[PDB]
Order: sequence, then structure tokens, then C-alpha cells
Amino acid sequence: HMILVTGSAGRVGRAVVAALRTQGRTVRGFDLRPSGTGGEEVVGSLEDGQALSDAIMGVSAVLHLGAFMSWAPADRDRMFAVNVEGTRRLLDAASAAGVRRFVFASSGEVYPENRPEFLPVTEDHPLCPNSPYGLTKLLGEELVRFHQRSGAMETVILRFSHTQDATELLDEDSFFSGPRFFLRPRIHQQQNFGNAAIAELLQSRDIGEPSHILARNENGRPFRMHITDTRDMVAGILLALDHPEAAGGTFNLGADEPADFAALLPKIAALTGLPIVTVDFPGDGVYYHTSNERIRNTLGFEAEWTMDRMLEEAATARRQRLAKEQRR
Amino acid sequence: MILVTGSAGRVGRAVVAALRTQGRTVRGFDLRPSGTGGEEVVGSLEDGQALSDAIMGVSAVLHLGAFMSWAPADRDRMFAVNVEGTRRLLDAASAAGVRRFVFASSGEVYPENRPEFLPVTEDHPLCPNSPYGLTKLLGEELVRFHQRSGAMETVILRFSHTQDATELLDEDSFFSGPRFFLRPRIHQQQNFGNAAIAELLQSRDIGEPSHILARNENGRPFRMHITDTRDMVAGILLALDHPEAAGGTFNLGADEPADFAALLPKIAALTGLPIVTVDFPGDGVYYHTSNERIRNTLGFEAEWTMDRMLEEAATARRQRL
Ligand SMILES: NC(=O)c1ccc[n+]([C@@H]2O[C@H](COP(=O)([O-])OP(=O)(O)OC[C@H]3O[C@@H](n4cnc5c(N)ncnc54)[C@H](O)[C@@H]3O)[C@@H](O)[C@H]2O)c1
Ligand SMILES: NC(=O)c1ccc[n+]([C@@H]2O[C@H](COP(=O)([O-])OP(=O)(O)OC[C@H]3O[C@@H](n4cnc5c(N)ncnc54)[C@H](O)[C@@H]3O)[C@@H](O)[C@H]2O)c1
Ligand SMILES: [Cl-]
Ligand SMILES: [Cl-]
Repeated sequence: HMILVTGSAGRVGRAVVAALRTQGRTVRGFDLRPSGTGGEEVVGSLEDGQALSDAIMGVSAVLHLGAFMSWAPADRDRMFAVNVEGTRRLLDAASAAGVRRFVFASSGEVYPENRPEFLPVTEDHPLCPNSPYGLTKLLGEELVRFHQRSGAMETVILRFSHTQDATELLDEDSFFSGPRFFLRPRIHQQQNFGNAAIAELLQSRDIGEPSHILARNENGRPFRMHITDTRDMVAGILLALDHPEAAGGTFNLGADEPADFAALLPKIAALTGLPIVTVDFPGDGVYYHTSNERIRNTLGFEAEWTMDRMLEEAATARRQRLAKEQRR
Repeated sequence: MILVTGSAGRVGRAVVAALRTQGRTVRGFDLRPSGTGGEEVVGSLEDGQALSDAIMGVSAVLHLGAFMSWAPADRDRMFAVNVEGTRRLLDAASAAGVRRFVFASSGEVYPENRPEFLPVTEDHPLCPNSPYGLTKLLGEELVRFHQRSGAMETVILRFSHTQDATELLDEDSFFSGPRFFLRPRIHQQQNFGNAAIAELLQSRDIGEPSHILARNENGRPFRMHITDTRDMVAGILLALDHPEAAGGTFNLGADEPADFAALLPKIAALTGLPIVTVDFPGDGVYYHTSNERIRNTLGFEAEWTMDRMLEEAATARRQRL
């Protein structure tokens, strides 16, 4: 046996590789960057046929987590090249090599979660993406479904929750959680995205010291979304790899309940000591519940990392960081 | 200015001809010249430069250009032309302020060759089983993304298999030759590398040229829609012009499929050739596709019955002979 994990230098991919190696399993990574773990890995691109053939040699299962995201139109061609064409060729190569199971990392942006037709969002919700990234994942799902119906290779489609390492949650410098929960990092993120109207609104709400942000929509409805610990995503991915009943399946993978920002921000602020600034953003905002009932019932998935557990760990990490910075 | 991609192909050249006869302003776009001398870009959907030149000053796009191949060596190109080319053309059209974009899709998106229910309606699941069918499904999703997101109107037309009337009784035509004549079908299957099917067909040869009546392994005659190019052109004009086509998805083709057990004797009555009946391994082809939506929404009326098509095909055959 040999398991190929693409995107093995990324958040989830590295954790999946690590888990498999603690099991003593033979794993090969495949990522544009080295992982820095010094494990067996191809350092190369999903765009390159040579890298694909090298990566697939002798492989019995593929966990396809490698993908590219960008908001810049300059990068859109690359996003389709990596996410659509790369997935297409990797699927064909895996099938030709007699791979037994191919697990595809999809996203709730295929629905999209940011514009649900009903709640909770189940796997049979329409697939009507409104972002180019969501569109690439939908096209990827269709490539996977084509193989599911036509070859001996088993497939699993997993629609990922937004995923964080617990320690990222209370780190101003984290890529997602910094702007998600801290006002000044969000000002900076929005400026760098070039969203001037939002950036200026955020700056206008600054209270003269660092603060948390509690994001709500134009009607003052607090944001709500699934934030899932990397460790639970890993557990579900391992189930997708090994469980008999995963074959041919499509599953939302994420924690049971969304974080309600109205409840969550006070809990966060109780841990950091920072004041909270509430901002009403234009539009519907982010407000979704995504059902993980199918994966719970079909594969026996159970998430263990509740937001309360994640926050406790995030806080410990933050305090260690601040102790070091302040020489305490 | 109407841009028609695939303008040197079967349906595209006819659409361009129809629009030009009406006195409309049309620009072609195809890998090949049309041979008509009309305004056209000779170039590729894979070429960003060619896309830029083709889209300039354009107000509507009829996107009929695409590549089909059964060979694995050709699969990368099929995806590059049908998926990536469509993606970039859509983006170019949208940015240029194109008012309506009509996309030529296929019954292969369903697929018609393995229906879940009959007749096949637009809400039939989309589960293609050929790489070509897959490229058209992905193209449809690209169009749907634009339909939902931009001001550019879209129309998706799922095409019936389409023939010029004259092709039907021509042994040398690409589709109808093998479809209805035994020896051309042997040659086709040989050139595809389907050596064992070619051998079955060869074993049925009666020592002179013959028609083939294709059935499945249980002797169920094949049944499929074969629509005249002229009816497809009529439907495409409606997709271009009709206010109610906007945001629509329509099966485009004639009302009824041809059942080959009925069709082949009609064909043989016109050519004089004997008929050889072949029972192919597997489920064969058997489908009815509903055009009710386009009939009732756009006022589409198919006019070229198979009998009319065959009369024209026979006349053309007789002139050739
Ligand atoms: N983390 C999330 O919140 C989240 C949510 C929904 C979906 N997803 C999807 O789940 C998967 C993994 O999530 P993640 O957080 O670990 O993503 P990540 O961005 O942290 O990791 C992605 C990895 O893919 C690699 N990659 C990019 N282009 C490549 C190429 N051409 N060839 C080889 N590798 C390439 C990157 O180098 C990167 O290491 C991705 O497909 C992602 O799109 C993630
Ligand atoms: N004829 C049918 O039975 C049928 C059935 C279902 C769907 N379709 C689809 O309807 C459309 C019209 O079909 P047709 O019968 O006219 O086919 P066709 O093969 O006669 O015409 C296709 C044209 O597309 C052009 N083309 C190919 N690659 C190109 C590229 N990279 N750039 C620019 N042009 C390119 C070709 O040169 C050709 O002229 C096609 O999209 C086809 O896939 C046709
Ligand atoms: Cl947010
Ligand atoms: Cl046939």
C-alpha cells in the first residue's frame, strides 16, 4: 500500500500525513512546496504531467487536498489550471494506475454556504457556486462523479468546513482568524484585497486601541458559520479513506454546530481581555448551518473538538506567546 | 454584431448563412475558414489573442465551436477547447458587455445513451458517461455561473444529434455512413480500434454492400433523435432573439426519435440496398427526448420530418451516383 496526499504542506494535508505516519502507514506527499517534515514527498505542481506521473507511481489510494485559492483576477487562470485541469489529470492517472480509492477535498462554496436556500445545508442542497473558487470545486466534483460512475476506482467527495488549527483562533497574525476576530487585522486584510468601502468602514469603527470585531450583517444579524478543528477534519478524512461505506459517497465534513458570533465573541473577549467593536456589514452577511448528519450516520463520524475546547487551547497558546513577548 | 464560434462547422455555417441572408451583422470564429469569404476569425478558442479579436464590438455570442474525439491522445485538447475555451470566451464576452450568450450543449450531458427515465426532460439528472459529455456538462456549469452572477443573458441548448439532410444516404458521411451502411461502419470501428466489434460486423457482410439495422443484444432496434440542421438553426435563432429564452435551458431537436426498425426499410426503399440486421452486445441506444419546453416557451416548431429529410437525401444520392 501507499497513500498519496496532495496538498501535504497545507493545513489539513500536513495533519493528515502526520496522522497516517503515526499509524506507520506508507505515505507520499505531493505539494508545490516542501512540507518541512522531511517525509517522502514529491515537491512539484499538479499542473505538471511529469510530477503527476512520479507522484502516482505505486500508489493505492489518493487523498486529493491540493488546490489553489486567490481573489486576484490575475490568478484566476492558475486557479482553474490547478483545481480543474490538475484534478482531471490526477483522476485519470490514478485510475490508469489502478488506485483503489480517490478522496476529493471539496468545499461548502459549491452550494454556496454564503448564500443558502435553506438551513441546515444538506448534501442535496443545490450546487450553485457564486465565487470562482466555488466554481472550480464544483467542476472538480463533476470530474470525480464521472470516475465514480465509470471505473473500478472508488471515489469519496468531502465538502470541507472552514478549518483552523485551534491555536490560530486567537492569533492576530493568522491568515483567517486574525481578520475574523480582530478589527485591525481585518482593516489590513480588506485594504490589501482592495475593498476600500469595507476597509474605510472598519477604520471608522476603530476605538483607538486594538479590539475584537463582532461581524453582523446589514440588519444587525450576527455572523454564523462552521469553524472546524483540523483534528476533526483529519479524523473524517481517515474515515473516508478506510471505511467501506464511504465508497461512492458525498459528505459534508465539519463539526456539528456553527459558531454563533454573538455568543462566540464575548467568550473570545473573556480570554483575551480585548474590547469588542460590533460592525454591521452591507449585504446578507455570513449565516449558515451545515448538516453533517450523513457522515455521522454513514461512517460513524463524531467531532470531538467543540469550540469551547478549541478556545481553551487557543488561549493557552496566546498566553504563552504574550509571556514570551513580555519576558514573563 | 453577432459572433458565431464553430462557424465553419455543420450547424455554425448554417446559422451564419441564415443570419447573413437576413442582413444581420455576423462575425465567424473557427479553426478553419468557412470558404464563404465572409467576415470571420480563423483561429482557436485556446488562443487569448483570437478571443480578444473575435469579441470586439460583439453584442451576442452563439457558441457552437467545440472539439470531439474518442481517442485518449485527443482528450487534453477536447478539455482545452470545450472547457477552458468556453470559460475564457464567457469571461471575454461578459467583460465586453455582450447582451446574450447562447451555448451549444449536448444530450450527452444526461446521457441520452443511458437514460434514467423517458422521455428525457431538462430536469433529467446530468450524469455524462463520455469524456465529451463531461466537457459539455462542465461548459454548462460555466454558463450557469455567468447566468447567476452577471448581467449577460445566457441560453443553454442541448442539441439533438444533427445532420444535413444530404448526409443521411451518403456512405462517406462521418456519422450517417456508419450509422446506416455496414461497410462504412466496419471501417469506422476499425479506425477506432474496436477490432472485435469490427470483426462481428465483418462476419455479417453478405458479399455486397448493404445497410445495417442496429439492434441491441436482445434485438431491440436502436431509437434516437436525428434532427435536420435547418430545424436546429431555427431553434438557435429563437434562442438569440426570443425574450423568454433568457436564463433558459432547452432540449433542441425534433419531436420524435427515429426507430431504426421503421427507418431502415424506408432507407432501403430509396437506395435499393439489402439490409443486414446486427444485434450488438449490450443495451444499445434507445431514447426519446422531450422538446416540450422549447415548443411551449419559444414557439419552436420542428418542420423537417424524417420523411422530408430522406426525400432530400435520396435526391442528393441520385445526383451523386
Ligand atoms: N482550510 C479551510 O478552511 C478549507 C475550507 C474548505 C475547503 N478547503 C479545501 O480543503 C483543501 C485543504 O484545505 P487547507 O486549509 O489545508 O488548504 P491550504 O491552502 O492550507 O493548503 C493547500 C495546499 O495546496 C498546495 N498547492 C497549491 N497549488 C498546488 C499545485 N499546483 N500543486 C501541488 N500543490 C499545490 C499548496 O501549496 C498548499 O500547501 C483544499 O482543497 C481547500 O481548498 C479548505
Ligand atoms: N452535430 C451533432 O450531432 C451534435 C450533437 C450534440 C452536440 N453538438 C454540438 O453542437 C455544436 C455544433 O456541432 P456541429 O455539428 O456543427 O459540429 P462540427 O464538428 O461540424 O463543427 C464544430 C466546429 O468547431 C470548430 N472548432 C473546433 N475546435 C476549435 C477551436 N479550438 N477554436 C475554434 N473553433 C474550433 C471546428 O473547426 C468545427 O468547424 C458543437 O458544439 C457540437 O459539439 C453537435
Ligand atoms: Cl467573517
Ligand atoms: Cl448507431
